[PDB]
Amino acid sequence: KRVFFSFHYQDVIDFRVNVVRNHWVTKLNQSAAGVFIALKRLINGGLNNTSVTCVLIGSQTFNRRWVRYEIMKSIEKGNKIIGIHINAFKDKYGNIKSKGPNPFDYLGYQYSSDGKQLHLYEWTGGKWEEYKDLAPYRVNQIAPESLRGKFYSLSSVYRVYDWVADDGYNKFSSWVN
Repeated sequence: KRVFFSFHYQDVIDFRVNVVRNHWVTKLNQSAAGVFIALKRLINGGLNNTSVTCVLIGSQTFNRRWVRYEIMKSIEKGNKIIGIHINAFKDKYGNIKSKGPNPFDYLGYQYSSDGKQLHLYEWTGGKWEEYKDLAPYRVNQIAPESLRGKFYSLSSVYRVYDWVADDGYNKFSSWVN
Protein backbone atom coordinates (compact mmCIF):
# COMPACT_ATOMS: atom_id res chain seq x y z
CA LYS A 1 0.00 0.00 0.00
CA ARG A 2 0.96 3.65 -0.55
CA VAL A 3 1.00 5.68 2.66
CA PHE A 4 0.38 9.40 3.20
CA PHE A 5 2.32 10.69 6.21
CA SER A 6 0.92 13.61 8.19
CA PHE A 7 3.08 15.51 10.65
CA HIS A 8 4.27 18.75 12.20
CA TYR A 9 7.24 20.12 10.20
CA GLN A 10 9.30 20.39 13.38
CA ASP A 11 9.20 16.62 13.78
CA VAL A 12 10.83 16.32 10.36
CA ILE A 13 13.58 18.75 11.38
CA ASP A 14 14.17 16.81 14.62
CA PHE A 15 14.53 13.46 12.82
CA ARG A 16 11.44 11.94 14.40
CA VAL A 17 9.36 11.60 11.24
CA ASN A 18 12.21 9.98 9.31
CA VAL A 19 12.44 7.10 11.79
CA VAL A 20 9.00 5.84 10.69
CA ARG A 21 9.23 7.04 7.10
CA ASN A 22 12.63 5.44 6.49
CA HIS A 23 11.37 2.15 7.95
CA TRP A 24 8.58 2.05 5.36
CA VAL A 25 10.43 3.52 2.35
CA THR A 26 14.01 2.32 2.85
CA LYS A 27 13.96 -0.75 5.10
CA LEU A 28 10.77 -2.15 3.56
CA ASN A 29 11.28 -0.44 0.18
CA GLN A 30 7.68 0.82 -0.02
CA SER A 31 6.37 4.20 -1.13
CA ALA A 32 5.18 7.28 0.73
CA ALA A 33 3.57 10.65 0.08
CA GLY A 34 3.77 13.83 2.21
CA VAL A 35 4.15 17.64 2.24
CA PHE A 36 6.99 19.57 3.96
CA ILE A 37 -6.95 26.47 -2.36
CA ALA A 38 -3.44 26.05 -3.80
CA LEU A 39 -1.84 24.31 -0.81
CA LYS A 40 -5.00 22.23 -0.39
CA ARG A 41 -4.69 21.26 -4.04
CA LEU A 42 -1.10 20.16 -3.38
CA ILE A 43 -2.17 18.08 -0.37
CA ASN A 44 -5.17 16.64 -2.22
CA GLY A 45 -2.78 15.54 -4.97
CA GLY A 46 -0.55 13.97 -2.34
CA LEU A 47 -3.53 12.09 -0.93
CA ASN A 48 -4.50 10.93 -4.42
CA ASN A 49 -3.00 7.48 -5.07
CA THR A 50 -2.75 6.66 -1.37
CA SER A 51 -5.03 4.42 0.71
CA VAL A 52 -3.64 4.91 4.20
CA THR A 53 -2.98 8.10 6.12
CA CYS A 54 -0.54 7.86 9.01
CA VAL A 55 -0.53 10.78 11.48
CA LEU A 56 2.88 10.97 13.19
CA ILE A 57 2.22 12.49 16.61
CA GLY A 58 4.78 14.74 18.26
CA SER A 59 4.44 17.51 20.85
CA GLN A 60 2.51 20.02 18.73
CA THR A 61 1.00 17.95 15.89
CA PHE A 62 -2.52 18.34 17.31
CA ASN A 63 -2.33 22.07 16.77
CA ARG A 64 -1.27 22.15 13.12
CA ARG A 65 -3.74 23.53 10.58
CA TRP A 66 -2.69 21.34 7.69
CA VAL A 67 -2.40 18.21 9.79
CA ARG A 68 -6.05 18.83 10.67
CA TYR A 69 -6.86 19.26 6.99
CA GLU A 70 -4.94 16.14 5.97
CA ILE A 71 -6.93 14.14 8.51
CA MET A 72 -10.32 15.55 7.56
CA LYS A 73 -9.65 15.19 3.83
CA SER A 74 -8.50 11.62 4.48
CA ILE A 75 -11.91 10.79 5.98
CA GLU A 76 -13.77 12.28 2.99
CA LYS A 77 -11.61 10.20 0.60
CA GLY A 78 -12.08 6.98 2.60
CA ASN A 79 -8.44 6.41 3.57
CA LYS A 80 -7.54 4.14 6.43
CA ILE A 81 -6.31 6.48 9.17
CA ILE A 82 -4.01 5.76 12.11
CA GLY A 83 -1.92 7.77 14.54
CA ILE A 84 1.60 6.88 15.78
CA HIS A 85 3.28 8.69 18.67
CA ILE A 86 6.90 9.40 17.74
CA ASN A 87 8.20 11.01 20.95
CA ALA A 88 9.38 7.92 22.87
CA PHE A 89 12.64 7.42 20.98
CA LYS A 90 15.60 9.80 20.75
CA ASP A 91 15.46 12.75 18.35
CA LYS A 92 18.57 14.08 16.65
CA TYR A 93 19.49 16.02 19.82
CA GLY A 94 19.44 12.75 21.77
CA ASN A 95 16.24 13.54 23.67
CA ILE A 96 13.10 11.59 24.54
CA LYS A 97 9.89 13.53 25.16
CA SER A 98 6.50 12.99 26.73
CA LYS A 99 3.65 12.19 24.31
CA GLY A 100 1.92 15.13 22.66
CA PRO A 101 -1.88 15.46 22.64
CA ASN A 102 -3.85 13.06 20.45
CA PRO A 103 -4.75 15.09 17.31
CA PHE A 104 -7.93 13.04 16.98
CA ASP A 105 -9.21 14.60 20.27
CA TYR A 106 -9.29 18.00 18.54
CA LEU A 107 -11.44 17.00 15.58
CA GLY A 108 -14.97 15.64 15.33
CA TYR A 109 -18.10 15.18 13.29
CA GLN A 110 -21.87 14.88 13.44
CA TYR A 111 -24.22 13.20 10.96
CA SER A 112 -27.20 15.29 9.87
CA SER A 113 -30.70 14.36 11.01
CA ASP A 114 -31.59 12.95 7.59
CA GLY A 115 -28.28 11.08 7.55
CA LYS A 116 -27.26 12.48 4.18
CA GLN A 117 -24.55 14.90 5.30
CA LEU A 118 -21.57 14.91 7.61
CA HIS A 119 -20.84 18.09 9.60
CA LEU A 120 -17.27 18.77 10.69
CA TYR A 121 -15.84 20.35 13.85
CA GLU A 122 -12.52 21.26 15.44
CA TRP A 123 -11.54 22.35 18.95
CA THR A 124 -10.32 25.93 18.74
CA GLY A 125 -9.02 26.23 22.31
CA GLY A 126 -12.10 26.95 24.39
CA LYS A 127 -14.94 25.47 22.34
CA TRP A 128 -15.91 23.29 19.39
CA GLU A 129 -16.45 25.24 16.17
CA GLU A 130 -17.51 24.25 12.69
CA TYR A 131 -14.43 23.21 10.71
CA LYS A 132 -13.56 25.80 8.08
CA ASP A 133 -10.86 24.26 5.85
CA LEU A 134 -13.01 21.40 4.56
CA ALA A 135 -16.70 21.59 3.67
CA PRO A 136 -19.34 19.23 5.05
CA TYR A 137 -20.06 16.52 2.50
CA ARG A 138 -22.69 14.10 1.30
CA VAL A 139 -22.42 10.55 2.58
CA ASN A 140 -23.81 8.16 -0.06
CA GLN A 141 -23.71 5.44 2.58
CA ILE A 142 -26.44 4.09 4.84
CA ALA A 143 -26.79 6.22 7.96
CA PRO A 144 -28.83 4.46 10.67
CA GLU A 145 -30.70 6.48 13.31
CA SER A 146 -28.23 5.33 15.97
CA LEU A 147 -25.51 7.28 14.11
CA ARG A 148 -27.49 10.50 13.42
CA GLY A 149 -27.48 13.74 15.38
CA LYS A 150 -24.70 12.63 17.70
CA PHE A 151 -21.31 14.28 18.02
CA TYR A 152 -18.21 12.07 17.76
CA SER A 153 -14.61 13.06 18.44
CA LEU A 154 -12.25 11.38 15.98
CA SER A 155 -10.46 9.77 18.95
CA SER A 156 -13.56 7.57 19.23
CA VAL A 157 -12.95 6.40 15.65
CA TYR A 158 -9.29 6.10 14.65
CA ARG A 159 -6.62 4.00 16.35
CA VAL A 160 -3.41 5.38 17.88
CA TYR A 161 -0.15 3.45 18.45
CA ASP A 162 3.21 4.27 19.98
CA TRP A 163 6.30 3.45 17.89
CA VAL A 164 8.22 2.18 20.89
CA ALA A 165 5.51 0.74 23.13
CA ASP A 166 3.79 -1.12 20.27
CA ASP A 167 7.02 -2.18 18.50
CA GLY A 168 6.56 -0.42 15.16
CA TYR A 169 9.83 -1.93 14.01
CA ASN A 170 8.14 -5.33 13.93
CA LYS A 171 4.52 -4.26 13.52
CA PHE A 172 4.20 -1.11 11.38
CA SER A 173 3.44 -2.98 8.17
CA SER A 174 0.59 -4.76 9.96
CA TRP A 175 -0.83 -1.42 11.16
CA VAL A 176 -1.21 -0.10 7.60
CA ASN A 177 -2.43 -3.45 6.25
